[PDB]
Amino acid sequence: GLMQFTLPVRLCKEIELFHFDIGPFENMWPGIFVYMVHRSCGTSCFELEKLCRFIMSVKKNYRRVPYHNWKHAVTVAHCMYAILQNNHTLFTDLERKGLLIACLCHDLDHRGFSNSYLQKFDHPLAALYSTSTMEQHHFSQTVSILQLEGHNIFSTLSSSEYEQVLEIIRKAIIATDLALYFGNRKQLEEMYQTGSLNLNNQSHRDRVIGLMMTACDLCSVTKLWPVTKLTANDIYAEFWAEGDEMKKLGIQPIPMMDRDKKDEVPQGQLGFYNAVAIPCYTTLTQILPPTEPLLKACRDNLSQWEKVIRGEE
Ligand SMILES: Cc1cc(NC(=O)c2cc3c(COc4ccccn4)nn(-c4ccccc4)c3s2)n(C(C)(C)C)n1
Ligand SMILES: [Mg+2]
Ligand SMILES: [Zn+2]
Repeated sequence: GLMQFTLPVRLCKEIELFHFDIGPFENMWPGIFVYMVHRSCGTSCFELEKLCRFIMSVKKNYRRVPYHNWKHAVTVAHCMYAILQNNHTLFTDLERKGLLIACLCHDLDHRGFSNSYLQKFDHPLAALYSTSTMEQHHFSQTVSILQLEGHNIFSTLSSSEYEQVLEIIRKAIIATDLALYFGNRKQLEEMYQTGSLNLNNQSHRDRVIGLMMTACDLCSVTKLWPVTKLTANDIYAEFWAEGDEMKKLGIQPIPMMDRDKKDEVPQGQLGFYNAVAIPCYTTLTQILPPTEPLLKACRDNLSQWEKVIRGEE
């Protein structure tokens, strides 16, 4: 009960900001995640020994890939933490509990290949799940770890509540399928415009949680420019490896994934900010006004990519 986590002074201050970077010391990331759960949820909501065992099994089941790794998991969870702390009264105790777990687990056992590549490869997972292929794999990896001995962090919930939180976690993990984002943001835009958006309608909540999951997942585009720029190397290292794997199947990859067309990267980023990121953080800010800093930092990075194109860095 009386065993609270502390951070060094700089981290204790900067962890509250949306643009926090968790740093290069892997061995601090678990303690950072627990601190976030304790302040977002209470020191009571999880048994520390089960939580710690859960965290280390989740880490063990992330792979050594350039971008979709353990650091991305904790980074995505930190963005969710920033959102929840800035919208303190909007979310139930179960939602606070579930969403941080969802973010830590959202890319479990990722191998750095898109749903498209699994389909063209004819991967067994694509036969099991025709849509959101990796995302249904990420959720079933989460259930697996929750069912290991000593790992049920939800042990003290009723059958009913346990089922609700696993249902919040499933929808949250599925929503990280960016193919689903486009329609989800379109629907929320319409509902906010006509004033029909209602946070007591469970199907409206689900959509808003869906958009938060996209916002946390893309949060690399909302860091300070030097972090955004270095993370972009990791993202493209996976894209180019997938492009190589397409070429091995006898398929010219889209130019984004072609390491022969690296010259097109800055214009590709410009495309992605205009088509995906800016609309995402725009609609999110309309619904949750305190998330404004995410939109502002996204516009800043858009401006920095325009400077790269115009040869100004
Ligand atoms: C339905 C869907 C959607 C997507 N594409 C994507 O998911 C992404 C694209 C990008 C880019 C660059 O985008 C562009 C856009 C057009 C031309 C060149 N490049 N940067 N980041 C990024 C940047 C920062 C942080 C996270 C992600 C992302 S995530 N696919 C594929 C088939 C997997 C590509 N299928
Ligand atoms: Mg994913
Ligand atoms: Zn992700």
